Amino acid sequence: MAKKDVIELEGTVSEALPNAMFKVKLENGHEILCHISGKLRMNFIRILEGDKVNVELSPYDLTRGRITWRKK
Repeated sequence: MAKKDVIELEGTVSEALPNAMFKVKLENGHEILCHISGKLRMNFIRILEGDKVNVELSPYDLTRGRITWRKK
């Protein structure tokens, strides 16, 4: 009733913009938009651009992803 996975990749936050979102650059040289999830939010974190993070891309559009896990 709901089969669907995602592409977990690593990316470095290149910039941080309002709306609880930020820009991330992949080692491939490309860049993608990412949004924060409610999980890492519960952990209560405050990451700042320039930090590496894991980017989760959605099969709905490899143009946007989301950060749900940043290095310790």
